[PDB]
Parts: sequence; structure tokens; C-alpha cells
Amino acid sequence: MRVVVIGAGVIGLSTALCIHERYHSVLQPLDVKVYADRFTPFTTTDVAAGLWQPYTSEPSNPQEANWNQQTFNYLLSHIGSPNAANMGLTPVSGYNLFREAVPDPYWKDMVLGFRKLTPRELDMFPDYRYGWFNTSLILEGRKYLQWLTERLTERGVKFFLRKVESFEEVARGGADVIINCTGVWAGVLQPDPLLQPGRGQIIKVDAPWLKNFIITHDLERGIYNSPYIIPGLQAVTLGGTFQVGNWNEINNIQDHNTIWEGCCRLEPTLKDAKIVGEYTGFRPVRPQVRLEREQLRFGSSNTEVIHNYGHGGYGLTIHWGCALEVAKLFGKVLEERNL
Amino acid sequence: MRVVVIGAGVIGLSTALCIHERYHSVLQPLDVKVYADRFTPFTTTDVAAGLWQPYTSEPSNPQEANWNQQTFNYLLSHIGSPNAANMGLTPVSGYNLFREAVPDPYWKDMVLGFRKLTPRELDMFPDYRYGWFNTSLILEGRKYLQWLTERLTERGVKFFLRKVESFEEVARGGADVIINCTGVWAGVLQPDPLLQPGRGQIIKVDAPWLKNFIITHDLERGIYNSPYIIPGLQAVTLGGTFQVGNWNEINNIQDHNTIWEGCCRLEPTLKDAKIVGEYTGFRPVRPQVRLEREQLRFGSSNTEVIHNYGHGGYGLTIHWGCALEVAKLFGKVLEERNL
Ligand SMILES: Cc1cc2nc3c(=O)[nH]c(=O)nc-3n(C[C@H](O)[C@H](O)[C@H](O)COP(=O)(O)OP(=O)(O)OC[C@H]3O[C@@H](n4cnc5c(N)ncnc54)[C@H](O)[C@@H]3O)c2cc1C
Ligand SMILES: Cc1cc2nc3c(=O)[nH]c(=O)nc-3n(C[C@H](O)[C@H](O)[C@H](O)COP(=O)(O)OP(=O)(O)OC[C@H]3O[C@@H](n4cnc5c(N)ncnc54)[C@H](O)[C@@H]3O)c2cc1C
Ligand SMILES: N=C(Cc1c[nH]c2ccccc12)C(=O)O
Ligand SMILES: N=C(Cc1c[nH]c2ccccc12)C(=O)O
Ligand SMILES: N[C@H](Cc1c[nH]c2ccccc12)C(=O)O
Repeated sequence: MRVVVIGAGVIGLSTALCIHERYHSVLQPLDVKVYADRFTPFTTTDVAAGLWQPYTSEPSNPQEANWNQQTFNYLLSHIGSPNAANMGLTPVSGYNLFREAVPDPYWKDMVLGFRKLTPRELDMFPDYRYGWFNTSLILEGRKYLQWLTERLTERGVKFFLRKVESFEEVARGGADVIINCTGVWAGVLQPDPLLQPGRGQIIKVDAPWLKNFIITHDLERGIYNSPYIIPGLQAVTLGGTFQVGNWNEINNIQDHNTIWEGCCRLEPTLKDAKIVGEYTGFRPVRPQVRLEREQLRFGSSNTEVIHNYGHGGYGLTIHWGCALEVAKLFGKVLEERNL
Repeated sequence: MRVVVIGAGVIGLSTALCIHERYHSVLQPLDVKVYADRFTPFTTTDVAAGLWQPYTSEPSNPQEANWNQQTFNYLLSHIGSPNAANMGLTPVSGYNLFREAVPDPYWKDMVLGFRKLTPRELDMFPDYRYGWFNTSLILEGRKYLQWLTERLTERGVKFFLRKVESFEEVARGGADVIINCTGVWAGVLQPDPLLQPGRGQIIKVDAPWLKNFIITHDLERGIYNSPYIIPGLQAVTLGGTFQVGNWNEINNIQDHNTIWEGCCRLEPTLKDAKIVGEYTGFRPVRPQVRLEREQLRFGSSNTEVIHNYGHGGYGLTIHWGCALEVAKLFGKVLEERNL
């Protein structure tokens, strides 16, 4: 059948692939196309630091932790393959610093080697007073996008640089099912006051001697302003902002300065990191991820729509779960058609 | 008094500095010079991977462990300073893989976060079956040499490219006290059948996505013969050879191939690492480090000599301890002179 994936960010691409991988033998003509107004390096995904780490507290939608876990495993499993880095993946170990004692993350056991930092360790960071240590993964957006793309491409999924106007339009196109993976911009296709830009700017700097991530946490200053540093495949991400509702898409000087000053403070060696770029992107914020089926009817047209958006600042971290999920629904959609 | 340090590797330089740092104030006319036939990038030190980690086997002498510990601390203490990386220092976390259960290292508590790997972790490198995980430091030779050098230089220590032919000789120059830090070549100045070249060749490769060290152990094949990988400040060290008695100083193709093949197995992603260089060096092997005073008399000449050599494959790892030690003796030498 006719399937159209709207979006070419981590979400759509995975999902496209995932659906395609799982039902191309179960269905001869299984046409997949991907429509997107932006492709890497242009998506939000392309800006993401890429570290796998959910949020401190358990998700309102309890199922989401499983998605996080499944993602971590699919990733871990590729650790050992000669392709992992080509896939934009590698293990990274690091610190979560806090200014006071804090309960253990629900994912404490999903990552490798979770443990509370000792005082000697804490002295490596004179500001913080409590924290954790653990090993995890880095799944770099831009790279993963390129991989997913090559994979899809070989599987014959076709891409089109298009701005979808209305689901109707697509549907009118011929779409049988439509997978909505439009991230923060999902609103335009259908309003959702729940969804919102969680803006973040970051500085990319060249500072190879930094081998571990350090993610600082402020307790009376929202989730993002604290400075954070995340070593990636080829550069380091200096970070520190999460402004909900800001739609400004240009990097701002003060943000640049606060990020720079904050990190330089947490890691004085940055005093010599060469800055290689700055970026800003919109985390698709929503209280809970929207991943559900929805029948849209336009006259005589019976087109199904599966939503998968609102992954906030953890899209990479949870991408695979949701993908598996959409697949399951896409299956039911297929089952209702008796295949 | 006139003091002459023979050697400009990690050992001499530290020692020079260290002595100078403590008695420049106290000792009246204090004149330190460093004589060496090789300077970075030419020393053995310049080839060292730079990871702090003593041998897995217990200390040969007691002092060796304290020296190791003192070194680790002096290093840790600079973690937080904005100079550390300029000093060639940074934390690095990593794995020690074994093919069977093995007792815990005596340094288990000197490093940060020592812990036994879990099975999931073990899965990352299938061939092994047991191992550890811990965080430590990297003190890169070439860089540390340059730092020590600048420091010494500012303190006014003078350097001379020269080949000492006999302690006597140098004694003749009016040298008051000589510090022998000639590494494997210490023999020539005075025979020591205990000392021997522990040859090691390594490939430097560009593979930034590798953030942690992995040090394999073949228990039958000896120490540092198994493949090992150690991410450094700007490149990665592929390693794997420790041939005692080999004085060949040219990189050998076979070695290059076994190193390359071994690491490529342990870490398949290396398939795409660009090789940036190969190097070979002589670990100054000796059953116990030689660090002791020795009066050499030549006619009417009463010149003291303090030896500090034979640090094997753990020179960086233990440099500071020994330095502090030589200092203490140099002090006694000064005390016997009533200052
Ligand atoms: C600064 C920052 C750091 C981050 N770091 C991390 C991290 O370390 N770990 C982690 O897991 N997550 C992180 N994230 C979150 C991650 O970036 C997002 O969760 C993820 O990128 C969301 O993916 P997406 O495909 O849903 O959105 P995007 O990647 O933005 O995908 C949007 C896609 O839909 C298209 N599109 C939308 N509407 C239409 C339309 N009407 N017609 C056509 N095409 C349309 C766009 O062209 C694009 O193809 C970070 C995000 C930011 C901003
Ligand atoms: C392949 C390899 C990997 C290593 N990795 C590590 C590691 O990861 N961690 C660690 O702690 N250690 C490591 N080591 C060990 C470390 O390299 C040595 O322990 C350390 O370099 C010894 O320092 P040194 O100054 O005593 O010898 P060198 O660095 O070789 O110093 C020799 C100096 O004395 C001079 N000299 C000698 N004789 C004379 C003379 N007659 N006249 C004038 N000058 C003279 C030479 O020019 C030079 O100045 C490694 C070594 C090798 C070979
Ligand atoms: N996910 C990241 C990195 C990050 C900063 N603070 C965090 C707290 C919990 C989990 C992740 C993070 C981002 O910049 O969006
Ligand atoms: N010191 C190193 C690295 C190394 C390889 N095997 C080891 C066992 C114990 C301690 C260190 C190592 C060197 O290459 O000399
Ligand atoms: N080299 C001789 C004597 C001398 C002067 N300064 C030092 C320092 C270290 C050893 C010897 C010397 C000279 O300068 O006449």
C-alpha cells in the first residue's frame, strides 16, 4: 500500500525504515515515500548533542520508559559491529552533577555502570556537591540521519523535498496511511497546544582532550540552562539552554556567552577549545509523546494517520521504541485491511 | 651548588624541576643544568601512551606503590585547573579485559571508580570473560615534556644537548651533584645487568570516536603484548608489544601488522581509523626501580650521584613519587654539606 512519511528527522527516517523493514515481505506493493521540507543537515535532529539519557523522573506515560530502554538496547547491540561509528554511534562515559542530593534516575539500570560519584570525583568539580557516573551511548543526529537515509534509499524508499500543507492534500495524493513525524511543527498540520518549541542553542568546539560528558543540573532553574558538555564523534558540544515557547531560530549572542562562560567554568581547559560552530534548534516539547493512530476522513477518502511526535529533548534517546510502536499500529492498520 | 641532571625524559625533567622547586629558595648558589643527548620529541617518554596504570602484579618494592599513588594524586589535583590539558593531562575511563578471573589490582583504590565489569559490558568485547572498569588519567609524554621544559626554563634551568660519556667527565665540569636519569641507556654510564630494553612499537591512529581505553591481557603472552587501545589528547594509540632485550629501534612491519590486526579485532571500528604514525621505544626494564644515592670518587673529587631509572613501562605513572624521593636524598646530600 501507499505509505507517506512526513518528516526526515530521526523520527520519520527510523519509522520509515522500521515499517519498511518489518512489512515489505508481509506485503508485496508496500510503497513508502518520505516527504519533508527539511533534510539533514537541516533538521532538529541534526543539532542534537546525541547523548542517550532520558529525564530524571519517570514519564507520565509509563510506557515511554520502555521505549527508552528498547532504544538503548538496539543501540548497545550495534556496539561491536564495525559500523557503529559509521552509524554515528559510540560509547561515552560521564558525569551528572547536582548541587544537592537527588533521587536516582529511573534509567539507572538501563545504562552501563550507574553509580554515585565519590568525593574525590566530586572534587574534580568544585561547584557541584552530589552526582552520578555512568557509561552510555552517543548516537549523533547528522550521522544517524545519513545512515538511515542510505539504508532507506537502498531499500528503495523515495524522498521528496516537500512542504505538506494539509493531511488532506497528501491523502488526496493517494496516501493510504500517513505517518506524521513533523516534530515541533506538527501543529500546523493539526493544532496541538500541547506541543511547543523547547529552544536550545549550542556551541560546537574542537577540544579532543575531553573524553567524557558532564551534564550539570540546576534545581531552581528549569531543566536547561545549566551548562553541559558532550564529547561527540568529532567535536564537542558546549551547551546550556532550553527556552520553551521561543521560536527564534537564530543563534543569539547572550546565549552564546552564557553557554561559553558556563562551560568554561565547569571545564577551564575549554580556554583553548577552537569554536567550530553554533546552532539552535527546537526541541519538540509535549507532556507526553504523541504516538497514536487517527482516522482522517475527507469526503469518500478513508486515510489512516499515525502520529509520532513530541519527543522533546530525547528523540534520539527514544527513537527506536516509538518506531517499533508505530510499526505495530501500522500493522493493525494493515490487519484491518486483511492485509 | 652545581647540580647536573643527565636526561631530559619524564624522569629527569620532573626531578630537575622538583629539586629546583624545593631548594631554589633554601640552597645558596643553586645551579641546575640538564644534559641530554635526546630531547622531545626524541625520548622514550615521547612514545608513551601516557596512561596512568601500574602493572597488575603486586609492587616489587613497597615504595613503588606509594610512588604510584603520590603520582596519581599530584595528577588528580591538577584536574580542574585550566592548564591540565596544556600540561598534557585529562581523565579517561576504560576497560581492562581478561580471559579469566583474576585478582584485583593493588591500585584498585588509587584510581577513580574501580569496579568489575558486568556481563552486558563484557559483551562489548566478546573474546574476553572477565575484567574491570575504572577512571584514570592520561599524562601525555610529549606534551608533559614540553610543559616541564617551559617550567624549567622559566625557573632558569639550562639545557644542553650533549652525550655524557662518564660520570667522571661530568664530575670534571665542576658538577657538585649528578642525577642519573638515563633510562634504558643508564647501563653505559655504569653497568647494570638488571636494566633492559622492554621494546614496544605502537601505531597512532586518528579515531576520535573512541573515548575510552581498553587494555587487554593475555596472561600467558605476558604484559603489554596483547592488543590495547588508548585514546590520547589528540589521537589514539594502538598498541601491543613488549619485547625484553630487543634493542632494535626501527618499527617493524610484523609488529605493525599484529598490532593492527589485534586492535582491529578488539575494535572493528578502527577499520576506518586513518593511521597517523608508528613508533617504537625502549621501556627501561628493571626488577625494581633504581633510586638511590651513590658516592663516586675520582682522585680528590667527591661527587654525589643519585640514580633514578628503571621505571619500566610505568614511568609516567610513577614519575612524581621518585622525583619527590630524589629530592629527599638531594636534601640529605645538602644536609651532609650543612647546606
Ligand atoms: C539543542 C538540542 C540538543 C539535543 N540533544 C539531544 C540529545 O543529546 N539526545 C536526544 O535524544 N535528543 C536530543 N535532542 C532532541 C532531538 O533533537 C529531538 O528530539 C529530535 O530531533 C526530534 O526529531 P523529529 O524528527 O521528531 O524532529 P526534526 O528532527 O526536527 O524532524 C522534523 C522533520 O519534519 C519535517 N516537517 C515538519 N513539518 C513538515 C511539513 N508540514 N511538511 C514537510 N516536512 C515537514 C522537517 O523538514 C523534518 O523533516 C536535542 C535537541 C536539541 C534542540
Ligand atoms: C611503547 C611505550 C608505551 C608506554 N606507555 C606508558 C604509559 O602508558 N604509561 C606510563 O607510565 N609509562 C609508559 N611507558 C613507559 C615510559 O615511556 C618510560 O617509563 C619513561 O619514558 C622512562 O622515562 P626516562 O626519562 O626514565 O627515559 P627516557 O624518556 O628515554 O629518558 C632518557 C633520557 O636520558 C638521555 N640520556 C641517556 N643516557 C644519556 C647519556 N649518556 N648522555 C646524555 N643523555 C643521555 C636521553 O636523551 C633522554 O634525555 C611507555 C613506554 C613505551 C616504550
Ligand atoms: N539531552 C540533552 C542533553 C542534556 C542536558 N541536560 C539534560 C538532562 C537530562 C538528559 C539530557 C540532558 C539536550 O541538550 O537536549
Ligand atoms: N603502560 C602501557 C599500557 C599498558 C599495556 N598493558 C598494560 C598493563 C598494565 C598497565 C599498563 C599497560 C604501555 O604500553 O607500556
Ligand atoms: N661548567 C663550569 C662549572 C659550572 C658552572 N656552572 C655549573 C652548573 C653545573 C655544573 C657545572 C657548572 C663553568 O661554567 O665554568
